[PDB]
Parts: sequence; C-alpha cells; structure tokens
Amino acid sequence: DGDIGLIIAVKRLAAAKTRLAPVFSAQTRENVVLAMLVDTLTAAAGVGSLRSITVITPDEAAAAAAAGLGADVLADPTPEDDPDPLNTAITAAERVVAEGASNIVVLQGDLPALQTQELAEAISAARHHRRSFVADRLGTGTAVLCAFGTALHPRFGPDSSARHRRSGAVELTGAWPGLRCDVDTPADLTAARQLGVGPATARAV
Repeated sequence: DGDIGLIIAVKRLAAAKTRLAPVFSAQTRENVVLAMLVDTLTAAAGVGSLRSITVITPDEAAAAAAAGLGADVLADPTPEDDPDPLNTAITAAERVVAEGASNIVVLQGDLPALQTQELAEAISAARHHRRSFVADRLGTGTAVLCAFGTALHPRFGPDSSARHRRSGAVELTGAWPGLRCDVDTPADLTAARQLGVGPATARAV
C-alpha cells in the first residue's frame, strides 16, 4: 500500500472558473468544474503510491462528489475575507494529512485529461527531491506540488510556478500533457479535449 497523501482544494462552484462563463450557462459551468474534479480524482485513484486522497472544499456538492468516489473530505472553514483562501485551505488540509503521511502531494482539481500513469510518473520523479513541482501547460501556474518528509509551503495562485521555484521547489520535466493541462480559459478546455477528457467532463461539455 501507498505512502503519498494527495490533497486537492476546491473552491465554491459558483465562484469557480469565471473565465469559462462566456461559453457556458452558470449551471453548465458548475457542472463542468465538478466533472473535471471527478475525472481528476478517478485518474489519481489509480496511482499505486497513494495512501489517501483528501479533498478540502466549502462546496457541499463537490464534497459529496469526492466522498462518493471514496475520497476523504475536509470542510473548508476559511473565512470569505481571508486574503489567500487557496493556500490557507491547502495548509489546513496539510496539517490533517501530515498526521498519517510523511509525503504529501497537492494536485489541481481541474485536470480532466489526466492519465493515471502521468501522475504516477510525476510522483516517482518527485521522490528524488525534498520539494518539487510540475508547471502547467502555459508555464505560469502549478499542476502539482510535492513534499517528501518536509512542509509543502504552498504558493498556489497567480505566478505560482515562479513562486514555487523561488521557494526552492525543483521543477520536474516530463511531458505529462494531461497533468499539465489545467482548465482556466476556453482555450485551455479546447486543449484538454484534444488530449482526451474523462467521461464526466465529456458528458458535462
């Protein structure tokens, strides 16, 4: 059995992926965000090195979906006026997950084209470092952050790749297109769909 505690943080679905609003009705946009989480979780759950998957979210629909796939779920109590709610949530989940795992991996929940093998390989590569990350497709963001026997020090948000790099996290290379293809914009979604999205995202779009 595995040694990696995987964390995914998910914001309120109404707030999520607002740059997809031009191509989706609000209910369809929320459905796409949830479906991308489902496909990401499904791909991740195939990775043999995982001990657990923990989803932290204030969104009860996302909570139900994750729990319904056999993930651990943490309610996110982070106030609305917290200046950095994403990293606050990750750090909160980390404190819990750290009780049961020494090696923790934070994964974006909007990777609908993720293949199990891609994540497995990324984690194998990460084992050679204390802290490491995979940049997303366009290079400014972070698809995955990995910490082996040390604190994550997450710097997700704008310009996270650069911030992670500055923090001393080593950048992993490895094509892993499905791992890198996070979906923020319609262009990102087009790219993901060309790689091949999982069935939940296929249905939602």
